Amino acid sequence: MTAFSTLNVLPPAQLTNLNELGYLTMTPVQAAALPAILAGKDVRVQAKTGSGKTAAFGLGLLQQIDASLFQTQALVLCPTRELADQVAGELRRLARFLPNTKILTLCGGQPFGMQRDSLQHAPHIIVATPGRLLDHLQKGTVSLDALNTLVMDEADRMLDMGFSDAIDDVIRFAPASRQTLLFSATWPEAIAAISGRVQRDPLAIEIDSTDALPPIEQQFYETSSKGKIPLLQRLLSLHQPSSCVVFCNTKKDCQAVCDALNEVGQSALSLHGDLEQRDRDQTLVRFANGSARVLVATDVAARGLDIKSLELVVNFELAWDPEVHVHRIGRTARAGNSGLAISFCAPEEAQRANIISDMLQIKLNWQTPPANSSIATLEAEMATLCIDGGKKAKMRPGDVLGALTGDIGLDGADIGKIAVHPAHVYVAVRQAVAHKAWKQLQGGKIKGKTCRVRLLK
Amino acid sequence: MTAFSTLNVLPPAQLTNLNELGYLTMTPVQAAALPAILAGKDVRVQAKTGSGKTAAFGLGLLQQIDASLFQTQALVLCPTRELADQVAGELRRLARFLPNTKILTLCGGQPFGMQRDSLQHAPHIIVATPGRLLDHLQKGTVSLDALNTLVMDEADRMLDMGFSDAIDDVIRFAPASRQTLLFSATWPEAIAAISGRVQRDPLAIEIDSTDALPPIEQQFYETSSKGKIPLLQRLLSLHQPSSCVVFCNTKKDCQAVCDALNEVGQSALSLHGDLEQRDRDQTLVRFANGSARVLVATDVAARGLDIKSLELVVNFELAWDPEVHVHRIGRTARAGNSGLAISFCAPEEAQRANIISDMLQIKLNWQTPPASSIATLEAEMATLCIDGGKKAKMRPGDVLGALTGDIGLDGADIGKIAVHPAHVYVAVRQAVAHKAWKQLQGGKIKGKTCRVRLLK
RNA sequence: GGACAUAUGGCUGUUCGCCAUU
RNA sequence: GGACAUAUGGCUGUUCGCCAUU
Ligand SMILES: Nc1ncnc2c1ncn2[C@@H]1O[C@H](COP(=O)(O)OP(=O)(O)O)[C@@H](O)[C@H]1O
Ligand SMILES: Nc1ncnc2c1ncn2[C@@H]1O[C@H](COP(=O)(O)OP(=O)(O)O)[C@@H](O)[C@H]1O
Ligand code: BEF
Ligand code: BEF
Ligand SMILES: [Mg+2]
Ligand SMILES: [Mg+2]
Repeated sequence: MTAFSTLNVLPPAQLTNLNELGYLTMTPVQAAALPAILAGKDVRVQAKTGSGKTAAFGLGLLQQIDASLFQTQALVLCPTRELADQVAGELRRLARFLPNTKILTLCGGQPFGMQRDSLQHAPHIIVATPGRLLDHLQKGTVSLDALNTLVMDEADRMLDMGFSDAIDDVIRFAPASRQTLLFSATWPEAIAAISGRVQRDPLAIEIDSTDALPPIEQQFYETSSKGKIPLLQRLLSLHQPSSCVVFCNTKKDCQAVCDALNEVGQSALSLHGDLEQRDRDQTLVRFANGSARVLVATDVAARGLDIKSLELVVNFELAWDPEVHVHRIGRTARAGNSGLAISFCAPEEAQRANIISDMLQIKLNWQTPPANSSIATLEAEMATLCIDGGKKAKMRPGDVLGALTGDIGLDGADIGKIAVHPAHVYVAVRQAVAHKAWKQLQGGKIKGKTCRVRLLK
Repeated sequence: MTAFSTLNVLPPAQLTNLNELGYLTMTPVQAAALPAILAGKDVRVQAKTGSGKTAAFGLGLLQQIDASLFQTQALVLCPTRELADQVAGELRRLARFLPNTKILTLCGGQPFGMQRDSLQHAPHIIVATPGRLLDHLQKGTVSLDALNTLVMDEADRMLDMGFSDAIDDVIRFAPASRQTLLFSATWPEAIAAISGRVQRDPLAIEIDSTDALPPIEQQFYETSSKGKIPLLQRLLSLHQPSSCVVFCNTKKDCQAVCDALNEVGQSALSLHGDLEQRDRDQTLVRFANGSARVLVATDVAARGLDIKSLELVVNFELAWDPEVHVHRIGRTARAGNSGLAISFCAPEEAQRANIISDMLQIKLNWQTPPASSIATLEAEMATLCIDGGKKAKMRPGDVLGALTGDIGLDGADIGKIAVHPAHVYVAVRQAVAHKAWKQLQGGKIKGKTCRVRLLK
């Protein structure tokens, strides 16, 4: 029985949904912010990473959704496409209590035409990045006239110098009589002081100070820039993390580190803005489901990404801003878990390490370099099958699991994460059984119908 | 220089284009119909199958294309989606003489929004099936206001009872002052009499009578309906055709025969209207490049499809109309080749065999069934599907360059390369297919990384 | 018969389905 | 720096590019 019932607002169908979903206890940010949000107040919330802010504003805006009114009623803004799809994915699971709730994602990298076609049936909720959404607004394919709530996730990033104009351009399409929710784990005083420009009489709910991190152990290594890649390979050999995210400050360094890790057999993929959007999506799928051991990324992955039970974060180079460092290490130690965050520091980056030390009021644990120089390989335990169809073909996870376990004859313990995307379904299978599964499912049948299956790298 | 120079009309760049393409001699329909078309006249043409009608109307409409004018100036209508894409494929090859010529296909099975997106830059030429084109016309995403030429390939099918309404609906968007070209190998007089409704004082160029077939040998077998599938398996085991098209009259029989052929190990794919369009496209790709030995199809493949050096056509059931029989067997013996067409005849279908006998002025060569065991038919190739296509600026040379250079493949192990709008299909011999797929998966084409799937 | 065509979404992790109207 | 964004096409089967204006 869920503790969310103590709010005395949510309908019984939502309480049953939360019980089936496993939301049995409210996190602090949920307990502190949901009553005000459900009452229609504007809020600015500050809570640490991985503490459930998504459901905090998601349960809030869902309470004011009328499924019979086929117009857009809630809008969520995110700084990155992968985060936007993730937030929309969790909103959909929270919206199960309300049948026929259409939640649409509007991001770049997708062709404009398919979004225009989907927008003829106006979605109740839009989760979007500012760029593609503004395009749709200017061409009259999206209307905000029926907007009840506007949410800005990672709101200090959405209000910075880079996003302010695009955010301002979007808000002129929004009604003034709206609930505006701003959520983030970090709030620079400059950004927080001006944050009222997009709100009406907001309540400040600052339950975690900026130095109140999740349980993250931090280690720091002195190294020249030239020694970073050899050090990283040796540290990954020492810790042997089940999953690891390595952060770089440039797209060039990001791809270079990924290629260096794959050259020594340490299963790595890259995630940055010069990749094709399909590769960005498939890389995140394969890293999350265990088809890759290490993810090398720029700050496109610094915020909000919720990779389950991430063991290790490595700062190949310290971020330009200390707030970004907080978001990076926040990729681990989520939802009550602990984590380890290693940071490399060249002499030019010493001052950024000092700024992080002051802001977080932590003592840097400088480590002595490893005793062994041996570089071991890291093989990924899973491989990803990509089946054509997705939600358009009404292929649900039970169909994939049923087909894989039946005539194709696989053990249910050999199948990991199943992710249903709009046009594809991704399945994780143990590496040893992946090739047989691919060939047998290619000439088999799923849901009575024939399928097209790909085996990803 | 190519004999096309004797037309004294084509620009020099097109004469060079024809020589590089291998069009060194004009076919009869090209030699007989192109002067009138290049002079701007409406024509109704009757020429046998596989004798070059596409270039006949393709060179015609391209002569009146203004590349600086970014409006639709030529429209080609086809009865099937695969034929429309095929006709556009050869039009692009013929349009190399004119840089920056946009030829777009408008067919069903493709998402509407992506087509709307492409239509912001209006294409010079549209090749389309009537259904999806009319949708675009009614929604104002396509304009025929600047149309110079209108082509109806397989014009006798486009003017029949099933298409008449939609064709009229399309023509309502076209100018009356237009060149209208009608091509087909078959012309029922009833359809030919009403064909003038869409033309302006047309020239009739009927160089092949309906019985003037390409060199196609025909054999006929008496058989029960129950004995058809075992006979087919035995005939394919005897003949071992490198490629074969088996025609059925229903979508159910089409899939049933395909599955029975695969049960005895005779590499077969199916092509019919109940398939997803992606399956239809990939089936035609894999059959055309040798990744399957037998193609089982309904009459969706009866007309216009140009499969190179197709060895055998089998009529599992005789078509309802004799003209469709002409188009079916016309899938073989193309562009000067010979071919074999076997037909099965159940007692209920004897009447259809006689009608074919009269129309084609042939005496039926009835065969006695094979003395015979059922053998396997292995596909010699496998198809790699690379993501990108023309959207990613991938030209066939890039794929071949990556396969032969870094990945280290023999150039003689790579067959047909087909650049589609979003994908590139490559045929490689099955013995090397898995190695090619895996190494191209972790390799790079054109400097950039690729994501490669193996269809099989 | 065969073509042409066939909107947009919601729904249990052992499939072959069940719903909504835009 | 990193996000957001990044139109539509043409180019001769041994790639890593070259062009057009919408
Ligand atoms: N009340 C809850 N009970 C159990 N799990 C939760 C609860 N709220 C959130 N979670 C899960 O914990 C993780 C926290 O994710 P997220 O909301 O992205 O944190 P934040 O946005 O604050 O960084 C998510 O995987 C979410 O599904
Ligand atoms: N003048 C020519 N010289 C050589 N080959 C040609 C010539 N014209 C056409 N071809 C080829 O011959 C085949 C005839 O195809 P197609 O035009 O579809 O015939 P039809 O439309 O008359 O059935 C095609 O593969 C085409 O590329
Ligand atoms: F702060 Be959470 F990681 F969005
Ligand atoms: F008449 Be051809 F086969 F198009
Ligand atoms: Mg979040
Ligand atoms: Mg033709």
